[PDB]
Amino acid sequence: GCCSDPRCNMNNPDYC
Repeated sequence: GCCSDPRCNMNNPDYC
């Protein structure tokens, strides 16, 4: 999953 993107992280904590 996104490991370098906080936007992705914020929206989907299931990814990395």
